[PDB]
Amino acid sequence: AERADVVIVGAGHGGAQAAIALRQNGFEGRVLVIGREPEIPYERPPLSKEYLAREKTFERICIRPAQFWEDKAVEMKLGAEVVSLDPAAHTVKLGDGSAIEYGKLIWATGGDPRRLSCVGADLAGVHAVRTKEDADRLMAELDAGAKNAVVIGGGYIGLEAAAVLTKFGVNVTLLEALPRVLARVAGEALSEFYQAEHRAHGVDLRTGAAMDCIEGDGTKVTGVRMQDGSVIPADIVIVGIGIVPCVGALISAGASGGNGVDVDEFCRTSLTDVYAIGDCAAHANDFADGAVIRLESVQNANDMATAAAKDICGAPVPYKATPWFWSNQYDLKLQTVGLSTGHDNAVLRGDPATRSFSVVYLKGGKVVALDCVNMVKDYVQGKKLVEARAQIAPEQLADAGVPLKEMLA
Ligand SMILES: Cc1cc2nc3c(=O)[nH]c(=O)nc-3n(C[C@H](O)[C@H](O)[C@H](O)COP(=O)(O)OP(=O)(O)OC[C@H]3O[C@@H](n4cnc5c(N)ncnc54)[C@H](O)[C@@H]3O)c2cc1C
Repeated sequence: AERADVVIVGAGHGGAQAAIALRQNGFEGRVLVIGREPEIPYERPPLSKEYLAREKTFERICIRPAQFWEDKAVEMKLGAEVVSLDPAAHTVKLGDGSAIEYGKLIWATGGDPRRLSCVGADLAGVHAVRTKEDADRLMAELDAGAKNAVVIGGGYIGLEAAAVLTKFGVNVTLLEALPRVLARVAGEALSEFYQAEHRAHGVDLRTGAAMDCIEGDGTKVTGVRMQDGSVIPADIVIVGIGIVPCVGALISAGASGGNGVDVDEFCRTSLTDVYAIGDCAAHANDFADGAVIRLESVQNANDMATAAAKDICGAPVPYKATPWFWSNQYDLKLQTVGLSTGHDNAVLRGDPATRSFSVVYLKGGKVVALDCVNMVKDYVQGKKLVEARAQIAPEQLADAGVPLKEMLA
């Protein structure tokens, strides 16, 4: 029976970083990663940014070069997926029926997009832009002359995808069910800014737009059936709504968790010797006042990968890192630190008209988050304020003429 000391399932950010972290902390056993995609670990943020826009090759988005994995003795079974697991037998079953045995297991499977077809079948070219493969198809379809795109969801991915699509000179309609874009991740100051910016770039942006399902001709997408129930014609649909954690096999095996899979501060699930990291793993977060949340970011994947590995190496260090995020749309470079969710005050810092400003978020008089559009100084210094839970007057924060670092006691 094929067996590894550590088996990593998923070869994305979590998986790759998990393997890197293992070796960097001196792990010497066999390390095997099983990833359902055919290519070596590559970065996902480019899929709605520089890669989709053909400013980077595939080589320049790879997490590590091919030779690195050879050097670090990281074995990889690509184009293979774990279909189930037996936590008792410490065993994993693959899509071809074969079984691999593990000492420790790291579940880094991320999530998958919602299926939104009117008649339930897969449609070209409906894209979540979550794989290199999918991005490549969208790119090919654009070359071949597809010109009417409908983006579903006003989250970061949706906006980014919309933005790069306008660079291709095609028609872009964005649909947001909520009263504003970014409603789940930022305040109204940011929303207004991005809505205004996108519209100025030719995007037909529609809020309170509730969608039913995606129409096709049996082979390809032709429109988006709304709930009202008009149809918007489309030859391209971008699905940018909440993903579903690829967690099924864990739940089936008895792992606890309502939203993905639950893990402690060492990224351990309720099943012995199995960890979960990245998009699929829910965790109690200090910057969310103890609530068990499921962050979907590179920072989070990186940091959970580290904690799982350190624990596996026998030198555990809790996952206590400060959450951060970024979004690149047009010439707008957003950098976010902390979690704004549940803020009671959002202080505008600078002038949105200059397209370089910050929003400082507070809760109960304490700084909890920053959104920084082309404002790296505020982002860098703001981290300290977020970590300090700094109690600074809004009247002080709002003065862009004073550096944030000067404000803390
Ligand atoms: C278009 C796009 C843009 C993004 N931009 C940003 C950004 O700008 N900044 C930021 O912080 N975050 C961004 N993100 C989010 C970030 O990429 C994710 O948080 C990160 O990928 C999570 O790491 P992960 O390992 O948990 O999931 P992933 O990196 O997605 O890796 C999961 C891998 O596991 C594989 N898998 C699934 N099921 C199985 C199975 N059963 N067996 C084996 N393998 C399996 C999948 O094929 C996938 O390759 C973006 C995401 C997308 C989709």
